[PDB]
Amino acid sequence: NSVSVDLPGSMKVLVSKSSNADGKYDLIATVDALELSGTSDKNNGSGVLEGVKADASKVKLTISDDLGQTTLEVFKSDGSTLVSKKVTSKDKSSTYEKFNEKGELSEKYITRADKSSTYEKFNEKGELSEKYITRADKSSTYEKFNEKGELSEKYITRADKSSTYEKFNEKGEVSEKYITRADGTRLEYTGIKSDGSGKAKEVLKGYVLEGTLTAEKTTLVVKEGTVTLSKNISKSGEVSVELNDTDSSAATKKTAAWNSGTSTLTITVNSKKTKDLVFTSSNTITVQQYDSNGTSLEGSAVEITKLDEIKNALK
Repeated sequence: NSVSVDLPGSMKVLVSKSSNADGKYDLIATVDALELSGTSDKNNGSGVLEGVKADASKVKLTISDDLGQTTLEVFKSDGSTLVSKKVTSKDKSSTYEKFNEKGELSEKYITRADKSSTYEKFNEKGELSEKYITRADKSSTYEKFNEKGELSEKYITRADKSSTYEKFNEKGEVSEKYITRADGTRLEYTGIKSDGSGKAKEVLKGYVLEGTLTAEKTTLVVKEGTVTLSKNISKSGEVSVELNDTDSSAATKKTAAWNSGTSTLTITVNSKKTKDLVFTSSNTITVQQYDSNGTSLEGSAVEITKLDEIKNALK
């Protein structure tokens, strides 16, 4: 009786071989497990098919004359208030719209053939409330707008899966910023003031370092007894480390020297080197002891896995 015709979106339509009682051809398709039917002046698979869901929603499939596009609309039982609309082309691009109870646009998804995409959400006044743009390389930007139409949050994801999240205040200033590195470690800046100062945390494998942000740098601080270890991160991401001890006894006071070339802090007590702390390219810290003479490293460097081990190194 029928001939199967391939359509966009992997859809198929069955068409009658020869026109019915009038000059019309019969059409049947199943879309999302609902069987739709209609008739057409034409013989190629094009035309309009309709069905009704179990909840009385009306479904209308329009296949373009040249078979290059399908439009699938879902309406309320009135047959005219839109619930959703999906348009799909032979090149695999599509647009999908969702509507509110009044049949006004509430969400729109555009998917391109190269897999880039856009998503927009609109509020009850039809104003943009969210926008999410994804590029062909899978990087993306997601913005949320408040009721004043101003940017409230922004999340940027890069192709290498690093990302930045920013919250904005009523002055349009960044009030919080979370940076995830490509290795999964994180910087968290909170309570950021108009001078660009705020609280800072660095979230590492096994421990979190805490400190402050100023225009000049991020400074993360670990204290143990009278010793303060400070890890500085410059605006371009350069790490330097310093140590200060208020101990006044030659027997026990720590001092330290930083070698930028080897990213190593060498600690000395009573004119003898005691240990090297290496701040590695993997965002880890290793510790290695010197011999009793204070001149040669012994054993192997050991990776720090908890904050108490950093404090132990400072004792």
